Amino acid sequence: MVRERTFIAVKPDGVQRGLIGEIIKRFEAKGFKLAGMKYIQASEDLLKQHYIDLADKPFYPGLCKYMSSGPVVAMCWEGTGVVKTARVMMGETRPADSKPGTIRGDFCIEVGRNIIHGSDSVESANKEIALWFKPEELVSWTQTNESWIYE
Amino acid sequence: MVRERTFIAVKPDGVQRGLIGEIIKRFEAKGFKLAGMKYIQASEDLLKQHYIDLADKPFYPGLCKYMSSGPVVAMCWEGTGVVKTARVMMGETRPADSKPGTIRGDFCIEVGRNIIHGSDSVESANKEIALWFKPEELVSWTQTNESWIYE
Amino acid sequence: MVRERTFIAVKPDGVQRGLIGEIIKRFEAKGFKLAGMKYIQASEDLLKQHYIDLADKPFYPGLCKYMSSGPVVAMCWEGTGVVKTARVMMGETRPADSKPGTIRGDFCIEVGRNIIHGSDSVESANKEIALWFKPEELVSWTQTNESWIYE
Amino acid sequence: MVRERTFIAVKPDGVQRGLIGEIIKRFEAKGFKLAGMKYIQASEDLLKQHYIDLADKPFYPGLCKYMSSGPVVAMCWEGTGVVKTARVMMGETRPADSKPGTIRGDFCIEVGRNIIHGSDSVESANKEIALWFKPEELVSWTQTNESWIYE
Amino acid sequence: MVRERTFIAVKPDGVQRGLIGEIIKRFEAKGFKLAGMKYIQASEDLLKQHYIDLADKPFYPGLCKYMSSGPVVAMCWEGTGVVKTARVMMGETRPADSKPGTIRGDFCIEVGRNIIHGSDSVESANKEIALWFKPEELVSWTQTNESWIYE
Amino acid sequence: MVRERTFIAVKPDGVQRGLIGEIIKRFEAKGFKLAGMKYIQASEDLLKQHYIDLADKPFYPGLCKYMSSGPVVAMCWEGTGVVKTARVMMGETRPADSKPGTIRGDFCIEVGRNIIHGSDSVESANKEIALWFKPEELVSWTQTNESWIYE
Ligand SMILES: Nc1ccn([C@H]2C[C@H](O)[C@@H](COP(=O)(O)OP(=O)(O)O)O2)c(=O)n1
Ligand SMILES: Nc1ccn([C@H]2C[C@H](O)[C@@H](COP(=O)(O)OP(=O)(O)O)O2)c(=O)n1
Ligand SMILES: Nc1ccn([C@H]2C[C@H](O)[C@@H](COP(=O)(O)OP(=O)(O)O)O2)c(=O)n1
Ligand SMILES: Nc1ccn([C@H]2C[C@H](O)[C@@H](COP(=O)(O)OP(=O)(O)O)O2)c(=O)n1
Ligand SMILES: Nc1ccn([C@H]2C[C@H](O)[C@@H](COP(=O)(O)OP(=O)(O)O)O2)c(=O)n1
Ligand SMILES: Nc1ccn([C@H]2C[C@H](O)[C@@H](COP(=O)(O)OP(=O)(O)O)O2)c(=O)n1
Ligand SMILES: [Mg+2]
Ligand SMILES: [Mg+2]
Ligand SMILES: [Mg+2]
Ligand SMILES: [Mg+2]
Ligand SMILES: [Mg+2]
Ligand SMILES: [Mg+2]
Repeated sequence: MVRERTFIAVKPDGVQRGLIGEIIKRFEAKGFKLAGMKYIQASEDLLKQHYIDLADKPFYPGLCKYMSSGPVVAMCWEGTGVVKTARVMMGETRPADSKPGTIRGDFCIEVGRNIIHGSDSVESANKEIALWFKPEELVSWTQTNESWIYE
Repeated sequence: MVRERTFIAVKPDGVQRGLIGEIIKRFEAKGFKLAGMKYIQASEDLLKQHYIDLADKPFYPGLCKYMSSGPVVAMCWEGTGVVKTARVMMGETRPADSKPGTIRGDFCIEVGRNIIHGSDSVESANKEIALWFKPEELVSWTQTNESWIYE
Repeated sequence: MVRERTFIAVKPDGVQRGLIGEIIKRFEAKGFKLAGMKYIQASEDLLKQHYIDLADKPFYPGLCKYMSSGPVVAMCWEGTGVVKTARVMMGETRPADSKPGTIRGDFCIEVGRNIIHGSDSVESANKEIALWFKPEELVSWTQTNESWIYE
Repeated sequence: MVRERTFIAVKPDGVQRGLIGEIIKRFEAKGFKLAGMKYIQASEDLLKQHYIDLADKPFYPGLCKYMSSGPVVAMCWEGTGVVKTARVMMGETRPADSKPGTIRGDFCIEVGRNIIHGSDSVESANKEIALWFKPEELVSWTQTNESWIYE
Repeated sequence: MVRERTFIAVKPDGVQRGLIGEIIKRFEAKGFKLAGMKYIQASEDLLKQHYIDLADKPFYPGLCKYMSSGPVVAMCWEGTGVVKTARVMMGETRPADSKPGTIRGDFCIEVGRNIIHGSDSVESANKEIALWFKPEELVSWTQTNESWIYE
Repeated sequence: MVRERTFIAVKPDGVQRGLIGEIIKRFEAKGFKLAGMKYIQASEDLLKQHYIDLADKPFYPGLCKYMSSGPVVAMCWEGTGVVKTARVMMGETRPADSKPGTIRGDFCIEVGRNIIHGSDSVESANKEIALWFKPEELVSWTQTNESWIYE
């Protein structure tokens, strides 16, 4: 009944370049179930927490201001192996390492403008989802076509 | 810098059939700016207020229950003439009267399953937005290609 | 529950120009149910029966030999009012009079090369369906998302 | 000139999820020639022959009843090396191991719901083509753009 | 053999918004034959001539500077009724009067940013094509699929 | 403001099969900037120079005749790492080795009919561009969304 969930974000360059629908469409088409979504400009402090494990890296300060400089689409998607499979659908961290067919492969060039975020582990997803959504903002429901996706 | 706003919601049949990205895509491709978005299963009572001008019609009670029976994507879109243009993009109330190229025209058959809602006038839009969004949930921002959409 | 049915054929120019998938895609997206499909080079005699009401016309003989000069995709699609709605989805008899968004409007130019056929009435459909399919070749099944297409 | 042929089936979850057009679209775009197609709910016995080499496996019985529980699109596609290339276009047996850009990679999640079938060898194809189609149901024709696909 | 031709331009907002391929794709898909194409930033003087019949209108001076302020895709397309049919595919002069499914209907809001140009008559097309292409820059050739488009 | 350039040409089979918009679309969606474009049927001798490093190989004479036998779209695309990334987007020299998601992977079958050309290195690109474009035919301009592609 209840399956694995991950945190997915359309970054500000994704919003600005008009790729929200294209990204959602790819996840709907794959078979994953939307559990949460909101549209916000988050605080620099929230992003500092979101990327807390990278607080060490040189790019960290600039990253968090950039990721809070504009609206992002915050999402929670549900389905078997969704944390890892979402990463595959995105490509690699660097669009230059990303295959055609992937989101970053089809749409971006630079690492600092790679339009999308996804949790790198189940445990990360739990933190990120909790950081971005209140429990009551998460919708539990049953997709009608579930039995043609999961046996 | 602030333009006309309208309320667009993807209905529970739209969500169920994996048409969220597809609908958002069409509004992005048209040139409109996403101003608000959230994902909820709303109360039957919320839907009663949304459709208050229809409380007399026979189909009303069922409509409000169906429109609250599963999650919906609630959106606010912004741009010159967006209220009327969104209606044009949806088609008619009856999918049977909707032309190919329109959202209802391309994707559905029955009036009771017409996948999308849109405000029918500026005054309706203001009411509907205030009902589904909190003021702080409407995002103020500048799209970079705006000068290629508006002269 | 068996609903209205109509006969749709991908014409030889449709097959030759690689539009079979695109055409089927449009009917699936619309919500209609594929009830029958086969792939044949039909006899000149079958086509002469199929186009019997136009046997008077000067274009008739060339028409009947052309529609039997190559493989066609024979289909039966099912859904409420599928007969009339399919016509709307196709456009007009002449591509020149078909709107963008419709199949003939989007994909072709001449009346003699208008890639698709559809029944013009419930009774034309019954006769044509009967002409191209044996009863057992019409498949009875339930699409799972039916309750999100029909109320 | 008749070239290599392979057997492709849209599985019941493919039919149910509205992916028939999308799948055919991919093979037409690739350059392959549709040589055969029919739409059936095949017998459990036919499927037991079709999956004969896996009759040992624990998943086999459920597999054979599931693949005969609903309509499938049976196809024969023709083109050089069509057998192996179709497999590449499908992805791997498990959707989880299939890359984005492939059919199972783009559209599904579980191995038991992997929407499409294709022959794994020239000889598997000959046997399967023979199993699902009567000889006369395989159509001989020349696609006009052949000289732009094959040198 | 030789069919009607018209002048089509992707305006600077079309180039800037990444819609070149989308527009060409629509004309290739319709069946028209590409006879000429070049990518240039034209002089204000050339545009003054291009729009010479509107030299009277208040918007004329600004129009010609805007249409020469950046690269445009200049094209010549060939096919029956292509002058008039190209106009239909574009929509109306005002995107607000344009239907969904049309280029302007799907993609624009304002009259001053309506991304595409097309000749309004056969006689205009002759002038515009001649203005934008040297005779040797026009390619006469035969599309292989012509006999499936024109009988 | 001036980035790496590469030469991309849509081959005569690409033109013939209506893949021009489709290819241009993929380069626009990726983030690259169109720097040059023209549409020609080039001389056999021009193609001999284009492929000069291959004059020894057996397939060379036929290749140069085929590559000059119909019109081609000649293009110059600009962006960080565009030379290598364009190759990635095309796939391998043999479509048989090209993955789904790539241009050759999605659209063709044989090595002699592989619809697109791309420079294999910066030095090859410089030579090829100088051969197919005059200096003044390369357009200098600023894309508005560049700051969403490059940080
Ligand atoms: N040199 C770098 C590396 C990463 N970034 C950005 C872009 C990355 O998506 C975020 C987070 O990097 P991370 O190591 O977590 O990689 P993923 O996004 O999870 O694939 O930081 C950057 O701006 N410059
Ligand atoms: N005969 C009818 C008419 C409307 N409905 C439903 C479906 C409609 O989309 C909603 C809203 O009715 P309304 O008149 O506001 O029409 P729109 O949705 O704005 O196009 O009511 C119905 O179920 N049966
Ligand atoms: N003047 C004409 C009229 C019809 N045809 C062809 C093209 C049409 O699709 C078929 C059938 O004509 P019909 O009147 O039944 O029109 P529909 O196909 O139902 O749209 O014949 C023609 O070639 N020339
Ligand atoms: N462990 C497994 C292996 C296969 N199946 C299903 C799914 C597969 O598509 C069919 C056939 O398996 P097969 O080994 O022939 O793999 P392919 O379909 O040819 O990719 O059986 C399963 O449900 N569980
Ligand atoms: N009020 C207006 C009217 C037209 N324009 C622009 C936009 C139009 O495409 C061009 C030419 O107008 P025209 O009357 O020839 O109409 P078409 O483009 O041929 O449909 O001028 C404008 O910028 N402001
Ligand atoms: N065995 C071969 C190898 C190459 N060709 C053709 C087709 C190739 O695209 C061109 C160019 O050869 P090249 O080694 O430069 O390969 P690329 O096109 O850059 O991928 O030659 C051929 O016809 N037969
Ligand atoms: Mg991370
Ligand atoms: Mg109303
Ligand atoms: Mg008729
Ligand atoms: Mg096998
Ligand atoms: Mg004009
Ligand atoms: Mg080379």
